[PDB]
Amino acid sequence: GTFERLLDKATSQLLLETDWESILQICDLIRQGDTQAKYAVNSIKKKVNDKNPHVALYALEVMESVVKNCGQTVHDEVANKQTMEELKDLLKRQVEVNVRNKILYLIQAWAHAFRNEPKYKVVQDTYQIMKVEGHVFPEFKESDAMFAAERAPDWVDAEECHRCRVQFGVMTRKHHCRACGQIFCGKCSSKYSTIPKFGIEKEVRVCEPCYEQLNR
Ligand SMILES: [Zn+2]
Ligand SMILES: [Zn+2]
Repeated sequence: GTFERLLDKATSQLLLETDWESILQICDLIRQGDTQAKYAVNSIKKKVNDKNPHVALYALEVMESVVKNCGQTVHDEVANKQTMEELKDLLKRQVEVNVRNKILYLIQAWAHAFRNEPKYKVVQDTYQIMKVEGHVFPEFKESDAMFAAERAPDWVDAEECHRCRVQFGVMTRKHHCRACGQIFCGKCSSKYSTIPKFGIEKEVRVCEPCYEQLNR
């Protein structure tokens, strides 16, 4: 029950300012895998759509933080067509300027944050649409779009290659994919890539599926 208690606490109409303690605990729960991102983001979205603009604004601040801090598992839940449509709709019916302004702030911030990720293009597409419709965005600060690097996965040991199942031995050395942490023979891990999301800016060994996910 902790995620839910905290979300309630963070979006209380009693608050005079952002409850950073509760927000950062919510971020930690998602990063640690204690709370699933889809459920978390769905729960926050329910609050974003509240008729009370204080609740909606506080919920948008929770959304801002989970996106900034929680990595791809959360980005997958916001940088999609369903969410962009819901925010376009919300922005169109919202009569409260601070909620409106925050939606614009976030769309702009995310569109810049996601500029290297083709799977997330719908956010930049939505930004451009909104500008054509006449929305005046707040001035952009680089700081808005600077997200926390994610933690690279721990490496797995095993007796055989994760892909081809060859047995490791003297003539078949163990290697690891830096992107997923699984264990491979050399034949199955002969690709090299940067991994920006983990702050890896040198080309490091990856498996073939990770290589293709990374080099779209
Ligand atoms: Zn192999
Ligand atoms: Zn991999």
